[PDB]
Amino acid sequence: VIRHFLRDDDLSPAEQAEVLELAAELKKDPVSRRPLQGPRGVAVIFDKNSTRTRFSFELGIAQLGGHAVVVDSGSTQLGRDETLQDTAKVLSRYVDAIVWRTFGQERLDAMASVATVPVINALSDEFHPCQVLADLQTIAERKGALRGLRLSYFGDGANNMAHSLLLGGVTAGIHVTVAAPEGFLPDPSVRAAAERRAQDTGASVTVTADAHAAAAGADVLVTDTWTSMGQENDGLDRVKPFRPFQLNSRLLALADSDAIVLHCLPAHRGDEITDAVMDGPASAVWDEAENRLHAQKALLVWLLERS
Amino acid sequence: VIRHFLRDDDLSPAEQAEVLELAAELKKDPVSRRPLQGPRGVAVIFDKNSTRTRFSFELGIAQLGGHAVVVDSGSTQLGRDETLQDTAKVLSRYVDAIVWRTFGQERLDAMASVATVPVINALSDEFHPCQVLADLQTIAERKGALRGLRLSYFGDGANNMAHSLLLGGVTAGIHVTVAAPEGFLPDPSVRAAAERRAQDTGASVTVTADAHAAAAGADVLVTDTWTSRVKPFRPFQLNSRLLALADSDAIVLHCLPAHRGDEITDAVMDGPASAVWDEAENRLHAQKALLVWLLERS
Amino acid sequence: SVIRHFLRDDDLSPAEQAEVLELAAELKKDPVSRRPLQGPRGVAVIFDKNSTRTRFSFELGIAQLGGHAVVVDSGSTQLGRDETLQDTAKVLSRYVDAIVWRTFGQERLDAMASVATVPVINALSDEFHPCQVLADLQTIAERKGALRGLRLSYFGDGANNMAHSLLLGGVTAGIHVTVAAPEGFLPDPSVRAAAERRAQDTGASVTVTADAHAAAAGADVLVTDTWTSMGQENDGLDRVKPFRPFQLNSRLLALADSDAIVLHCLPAHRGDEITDAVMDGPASAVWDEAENRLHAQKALLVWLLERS
Repeated sequence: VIRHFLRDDDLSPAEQAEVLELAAELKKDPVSRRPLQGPRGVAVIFDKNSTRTRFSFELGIAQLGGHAVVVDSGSTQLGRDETLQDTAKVLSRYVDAIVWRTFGQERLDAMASVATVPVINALSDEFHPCQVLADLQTIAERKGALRGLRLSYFGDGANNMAHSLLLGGVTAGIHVTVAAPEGFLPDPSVRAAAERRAQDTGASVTVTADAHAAAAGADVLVTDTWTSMGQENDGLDRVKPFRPFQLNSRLLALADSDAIVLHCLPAHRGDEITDAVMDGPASAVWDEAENRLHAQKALLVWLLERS
Repeated sequence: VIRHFLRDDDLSPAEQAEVLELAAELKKDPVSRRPLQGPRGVAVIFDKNSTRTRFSFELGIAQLGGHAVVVDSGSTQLGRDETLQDTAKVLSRYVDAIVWRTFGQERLDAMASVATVPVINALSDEFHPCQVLADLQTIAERKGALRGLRLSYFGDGANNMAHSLLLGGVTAGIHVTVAAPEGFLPDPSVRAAAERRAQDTGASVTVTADAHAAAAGADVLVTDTWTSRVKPFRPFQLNSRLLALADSDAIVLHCLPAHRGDEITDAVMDGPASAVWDEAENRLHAQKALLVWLLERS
Repeated sequence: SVIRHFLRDDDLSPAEQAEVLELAAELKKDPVSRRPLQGPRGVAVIFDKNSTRTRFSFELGIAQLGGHAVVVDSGSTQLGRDETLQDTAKVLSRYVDAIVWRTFGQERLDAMASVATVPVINALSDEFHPCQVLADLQTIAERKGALRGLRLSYFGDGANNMAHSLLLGGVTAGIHVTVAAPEGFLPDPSVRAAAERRAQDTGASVTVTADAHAAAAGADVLVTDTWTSMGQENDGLDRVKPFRPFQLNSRLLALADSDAIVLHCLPAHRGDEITDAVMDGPASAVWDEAENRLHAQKALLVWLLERS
C-alpha cells in the first residue's frame, strides 16, 4: 500500500509523531539520509505561484540525493491535454514521488487514485498539510511537548491553513481554536473530521467569532492572508469582516505571556498581521519557513520507506 | 566528427541497433554510465509545452551524472535577441549537448550547422525521433527482433509521429503502414527517404486509406492525436474492432497525451495489448542511450 | 565575520579583485576542484529579466561547486509584489547560502543585501553588470597577461551598466579606461567620480570623450554593447543617429593597437554597435568572454562564501 499525504489526517497521531521526530533529526543532520540517491526523480508541480514551497522542496529533494523536476505555471495546466489519471500513470514511471500545488482537492485525489508513488499536497484550495508539519516542528522546538497546547488561528476560517491547523493540530493533541467572522467558517466535513480525531488525542476544536476570547490564554497565535487569488472576484468585501481578527499587538497581549506567532507567508503587513507582531519577539515566522525544508524531507523519507 | 540526431535516419541501421542495445543496458543499470559526471551541462530548450520529454530528458541527463539547464517556453524565444548561430556558439561553451523542442526543422538545421556539440530534436513539426527510439525499445522488449515485424500507424499521416515511424521503423527493418485519409498523408520527400532506407533493411512502406487492411495481421498498432476537422479521422480510430483484426500478441502504442474516445478508446488504451506506459518510461532509457552514444562520437 | 556582497565592481578592492581573478584562472584549469557547496547547499538564482549567458553560467557553475541552484525566472511572480523584498531576503537566507539576482533598480539589490544573512550577487542591474566585467578581465588577462597599464575603450551608451562596470572594474584592475559616447549619453557623475578615485589607487585613469577615433587609437581592448535597453525603447529619443559614429567596425578597430582584442557582453545586434567583420574576425574574443562567465562567477562565489 502506497502512502499519500493529501491532508493532515492522512497521518495517524503516532505516524505524525514519527515524521516530526525525523524532522528534528534531519534538521541536525541534513544530508545523512539519501533514499533518493542515483539520482531518483521527484515531480514538483506548481499550478500556482510559490517561493517557500518551491525552494524547500527543490533543495530538500536534492539533499536526500534526488533530483526535483520542477514544473511551473508556464506549462499547460495539468488536466487540459490528458486526464489527471493518465498524467499520474506516466509520472509514476519517471519519479519516486509526486509533489503538487493545485486548486481543487479532487485533482489531488484523482492522481493519488492511480499513482504508484506517493502523492504530496504542496497546497490545495482545501489543505496545506506540509505547512502545518513545519508549524508543528516549530512549535515543538520552542515549547516542547505539543499535547495540551492551545493554538488559535485568525482570519478566513474556511481556507487551507484553517483546515490544516484543525486537522494537523488535533492530530498532535493541540487544542485548536478557529476565530473567523460569520459566513467564513470551516468546512463542516473538515470540522467533523477534526472533532473525531480530537477524541483520540485529548485535543478539542473551537470555532468562534470572538477574536479576544480566542486570543486569551493561547500558546500559539496563527494567521494567513484573508483572500486567495480565486476569491478576489467573488463579490465580497473581504477586508471589513476580518479587521477585528487582525493579529496585532493588542491581540497578542491577550495571549499567554510566552505565546509565539506563526504565519505561513507571504504576509500582507498591515492587513492580517502588523509589523510590530511579525517583527517582534513572539514571531517565529522565519524558523517556521526554514522548517518547511526539514519537515518535508522527513515526510518524504517516511512516505518513501512505507511505499 | 560531431553527430546530431534531428531525424530518425541520422542513424544508420547498424547505429540504431547500437543505440537500442545501449537502451536495454541502461534500463537494467540506469546509473552505470556517467559520461557527464562533474557535472557537465546539457541544454534542454522548449519552444513549446512538454511533460514526457521534459521529465525524461531532465532526469536522464542527471542519471548520466550531468546537469540539465532547462529553458522554458516562458523564457524569451530562442533566436529572438540574437541569431541562432550566436546562440549555438555560446551554448557550446557551457554544455556538452543541446536538446531542443521547436517547430520548423530548418531551425534545428541552423543550430546544428554551427554548434560544436550534438544537437538532438526533442520534437519538431516534422519529426519526433526520440519518441520512435522509445517505441522501438518497447517493441523489442516485448517481441524480440524488430526486423520483419508489421507496424501500422493510424490517423493523421502527415504529422511528426507518422514521419518518424516511417523513417525509424524502416531503419529497424519494420514493414511500416500508414493508414490515413487523403489530405493527411506523409510528406512525399519523407516517404521517399523511407522507401530508400527500406531497401537496405528488408523493410517496406505502405500508405492506405483502408484501416481494416492496415490492421489485419499487424504486430504493432500505433496512433496519436489528430490535431496539433475530426471527421476525416474517425474511421481510423484505434478501437477494439481494429485490434480484433491484428496478429496475436499485438502491441498498441500511443506517444501521449491521448484524447480518449477520439483516436483511441479506453478499452484499447487500458487493455492487455496496450504498452503506452512502458513506452513512455522508455523515453528515459532510450534518450540516455542516445546521449551516451552521441557524446562518445563527438 | 561580515557578509561580503558583490553588487558593484568596486565592492572588491584591487587586491581582492586580483584574488578572484587568480581563482578564476585556477578554476578554468580544474573546474570541479573546489566544492564549497557540496551537500548540496543551495544558491538562489533569480531573474526579473531574461537571460541566456547569466542563466547557463550561474546554474552550471553552482552545480560544479557541488551546490544546487534554485532558478526563479520571470514566469514566477516578480519579487516585491506578493511580499516585501526584505521578507523575501529573510526567507531565502534560511534556504540558500547565496542569492544571485538579475533585476532593475540598484536600490532593490541594496535592499536585499541590507537584510540577507548570505552574499548577494548582482547578476545585472540597470546600473552595473559586475560579473560580466570579471569575465571580461579574465579574458583580457588570458590574451594579454598583466592587466595593469592596459588601455581599454568602451563605445556606445556611456551611461549603461556595462559602461559603469567597465569604468569601476577596469580601473580596479589598473586599466586606463576610456568611455566614448555621444553628448547626453555620458556616465553617471557619481560612478565617474568613484572610478576616478579608485583609478588613483591603482595608477589607472578615466577618460570620457565624444571622439571615437581618439578613443580607439592605441587601445589594447575595444568593447561595446547594445545601445538601447528594454526600458529605454520608449524614452522618445532617436537612439540610432547619435551612436552610429561609435560603431565598432573595421575602420575603428584598425586605429587601435595591431594586437587589440574586441569584447561584447552579448547579445549583439550585428550591424548596429558592432559589425559582422569585427565580431567574427580574428580580434574578437566574445566567445571566450562568454565562456569565462562560468569560470569567473565560480571564482567569485568561492571567494565570497569563504569570507561570509
